[PDB]
Amino acid sequence: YRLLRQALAECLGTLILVMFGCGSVAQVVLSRGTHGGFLTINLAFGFAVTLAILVAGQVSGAHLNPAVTFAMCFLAREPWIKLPIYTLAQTLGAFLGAGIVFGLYYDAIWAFAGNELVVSGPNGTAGIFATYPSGHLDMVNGFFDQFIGTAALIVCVLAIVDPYNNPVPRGLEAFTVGLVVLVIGTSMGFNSGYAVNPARDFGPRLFTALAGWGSEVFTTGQNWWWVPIVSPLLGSIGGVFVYQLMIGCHLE
Amino acid sequence: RLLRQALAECLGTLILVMFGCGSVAQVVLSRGTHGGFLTINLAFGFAVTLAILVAGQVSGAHLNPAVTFAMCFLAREPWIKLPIYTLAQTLGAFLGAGIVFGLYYDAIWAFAGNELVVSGPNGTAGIFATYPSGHLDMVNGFFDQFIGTAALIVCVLAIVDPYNNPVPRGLEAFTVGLVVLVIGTSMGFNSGYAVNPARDFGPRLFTALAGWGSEVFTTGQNWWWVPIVSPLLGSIGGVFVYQLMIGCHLE
Amino acid sequence: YRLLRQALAECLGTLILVMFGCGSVAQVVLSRGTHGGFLTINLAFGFAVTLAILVAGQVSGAHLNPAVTFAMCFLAREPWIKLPIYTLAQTLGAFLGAGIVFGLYYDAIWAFAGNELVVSGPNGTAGIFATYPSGHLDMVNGFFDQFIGTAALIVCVLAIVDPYNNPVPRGLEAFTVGLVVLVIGTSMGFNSGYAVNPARDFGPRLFTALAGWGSEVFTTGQNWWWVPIVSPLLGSIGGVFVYQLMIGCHLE
Amino acid sequence: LHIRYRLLRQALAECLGTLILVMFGCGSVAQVVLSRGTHGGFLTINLAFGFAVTLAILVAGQVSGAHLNPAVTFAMCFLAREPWIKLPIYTLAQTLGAFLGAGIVFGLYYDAIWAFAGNELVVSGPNGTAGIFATYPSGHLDMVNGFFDQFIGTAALIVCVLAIVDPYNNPVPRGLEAFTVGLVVLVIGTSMGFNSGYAVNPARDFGPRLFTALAGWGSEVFTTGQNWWWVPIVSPLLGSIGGVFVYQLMIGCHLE
Repeated sequence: YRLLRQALAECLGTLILVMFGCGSVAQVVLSRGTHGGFLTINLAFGFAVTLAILVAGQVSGAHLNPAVTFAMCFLAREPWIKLPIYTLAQTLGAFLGAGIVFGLYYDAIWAFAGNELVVSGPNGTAGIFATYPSGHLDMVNGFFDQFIGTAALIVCVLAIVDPYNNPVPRGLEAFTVGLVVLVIGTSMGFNSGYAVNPARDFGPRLFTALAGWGSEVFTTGQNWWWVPIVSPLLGSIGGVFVYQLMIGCHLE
Repeated sequence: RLLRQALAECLGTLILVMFGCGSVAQVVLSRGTHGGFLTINLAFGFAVTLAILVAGQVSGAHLNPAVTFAMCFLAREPWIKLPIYTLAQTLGAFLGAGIVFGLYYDAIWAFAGNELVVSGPNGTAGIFATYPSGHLDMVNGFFDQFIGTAALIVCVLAIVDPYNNPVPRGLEAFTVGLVVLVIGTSMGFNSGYAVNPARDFGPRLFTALAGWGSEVFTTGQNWWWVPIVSPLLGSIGGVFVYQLMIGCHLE
Repeated sequence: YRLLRQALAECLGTLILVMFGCGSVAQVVLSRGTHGGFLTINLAFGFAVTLAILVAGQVSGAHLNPAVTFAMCFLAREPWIKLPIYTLAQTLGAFLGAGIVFGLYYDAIWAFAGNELVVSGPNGTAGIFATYPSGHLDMVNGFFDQFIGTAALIVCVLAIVDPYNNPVPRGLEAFTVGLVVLVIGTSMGFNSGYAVNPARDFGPRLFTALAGWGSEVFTTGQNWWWVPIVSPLLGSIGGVFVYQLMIGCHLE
Repeated sequence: LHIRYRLLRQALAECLGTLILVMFGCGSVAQVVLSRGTHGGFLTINLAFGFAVTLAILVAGQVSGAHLNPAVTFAMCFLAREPWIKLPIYTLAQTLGAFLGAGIVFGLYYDAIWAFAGNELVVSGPNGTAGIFATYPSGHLDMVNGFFDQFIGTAALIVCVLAIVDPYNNPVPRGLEAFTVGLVVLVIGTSMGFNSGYAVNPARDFGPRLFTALAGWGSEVFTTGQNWWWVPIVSPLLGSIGGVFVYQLMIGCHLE
């Protein structure tokens, strides 16, 4: 089964970036403003994407993003049956990567607020794994940020992949995709890292429900959990239209 | 054909302005909490690399009216491209600053209550365009843009020089973004890519119509014209410097 | 004797890595919160690996790690005789690299606590060279960070050196390995730099015993000194199985 | 408009290359020094200096080999890879360009530098502004301690440079050799005890120091720190010899 081989590569790729990325957030969150700021969170996530792509680049294409996989299906570059397989493989591996981080910081997480796990607040530990609405990050505000963030990510990715353009040698394509993740995190109002990945958000959030935080991770922030899963999907369609009209449809 | 290349210049300049100006908004609105000047220069330096890779294979990825002027001076490109690319670069820096305002509309208005102030402690107009500082008046600021733009042109010309060994695709993009980051850290401008006439005037024109009024044009003793003339003069100066020392002797 | 030439390049490679890395740790520790934080420590160690690999890559293969060398031998890629030779060459050079750092910072190190050398505590200078347990980094907790960190390092290394994949050009394999070192330090709870290298730990620790810190560097932390050696060796086996199960055995 | 002489084209490339790194590198130092703890720490000083060397090598790489360092040219001639006549031509073309590079920096920050201490230019101290261009001893950086840092710093730089340039090795693609050399500058500044950037360059040290003598600071820049001025010139020269022997014995001599 050729499809089975590519699912394993996608599962391992998302495991690397989530474990390396969410682990960096834990150091900043748990050690309050001592072991780093926001630049280290965005730098770690950006570099972890480069390593994740390099590990699984030659097997499954190194999408590691349901929005990226959706865009390729929308452009008929890949079969439509590769979306359910990749999405399942990408979510399983962000769940496993988040489980590793919980094992490493088990003692510090439980002692953040005494002996009780708090989903949201001043001493909130659930923000290590999944994004949450801040003071100026309402659903109407949050939906716009992820739409623009994913649209810019798709535009840059489609430029490198484009067969009409000269084939970029292997090695420099991975760094370019990791550069978009770093710039997007610095620009858009999201201090969690790689906020435009549906699989990086649902997986760790699903783990947080069974880790001990309860079901309040799904019924808080005015049911915010579905926003980082639907809006990134829409931005992938917009990014395809933006790129094709300006550049793609006229290349030869 | 010229319409296809002009479309890639608008999208390329939209990427760097939207990415670069978003980082400046984070620092200004969150005073000394989300980072400092290192993140502003790093984001602008990296956004230039992404813009060049997106539109490099179509139009050449100038993204700078000073760079386009220098290319036309050496007869590398037809002189008709200078007005075409300048319009394409300015229109797209105007649009790139419109997305940034949309992202931070609620935070920008609440910075000084419920009104927009051009300059001062609670000044939100400096996110999009550069304004004089205490030690950065018109006379002082004129020479910073002249020297900064000449340094950018000298470094760029060595990269795209056909006499030298051809550079692999992508590697050229990163080092052009290196110059942007280094110039920002060296010269006394804390906004990023302060040597681009299109990135400066484009967002500045938006703020005039966005609600800041015409005070953005009559502040700092009418500073708005300096970020346009000075980089244009610096590009000519940097062309002579490269041709005298390295250019004309390359054979 | 080709084996003699390969051992010399390993000693020089580890000398570059330890001297450049421990020098930044000494700069940060001695100037308490004045010359930067842990971002400089991880960046200096990450970039030092790139230089070390570039210098000795074409002679010894640029292992610079007893755990990485163990993984190659376990995969039947290199003879088992190369393991004892490289391990001694890697340890000798971390011992020498730490000696240069002591010479450069002789006056500043002794002035930390007046005219005395203290292994650990507030005025502790022995943590510049080796790694010591923290409050949340006990023997049980600290063991798994080395196992998890080394497994991730082995997986990334194995992916970029696989013969069945596209041969990565020279000068980009060095950068990729340096990226792993920088990311691992940022994510995992070790603020010393390249904590997943057995030679980087045993070498400098053996130096501090003879430099004047005494034998207390071995008896402190309930005999912690053997953890940074055994655990990365075990993680190399675990890292080999993880990569071979998902990607290694399904390449052909 | 053709020089048509190889020894003169290379000298002009060394002057423009060293002008780029000194102007770009010292500008970041001026921002950090003048704005006390506001525009960044020591990471930006070493990051900008590391990237400035990368840009300078790409500009002059194909014309003169992009040494931009009298210690690198000294090591190249020591191995009989270049004629000995290039040492005075390159050193003069490297010191000239660091002098002009520091002239631009003083022009841009003229108002801030003069107002730093009032209306006088103090070489060293609390309100010191002469450290932007040159390097001066710190509290624990006496003449003996300072000498050792320059020797180890230059020895490590030559070893890394010799590995990339090595003809017997695989030819590194153009544009990546420049990046590796800029990496060494960034790591050396962070590791060794020098918060000025690229402190192992004889041309980057004497040039801006000589300009400081005429700019208004005076001749105290030469007689301060127990005549510290000659150390950043002689010790890197000795370190380059040590770096050559370290690389040749361990790697170079055994390559066939």
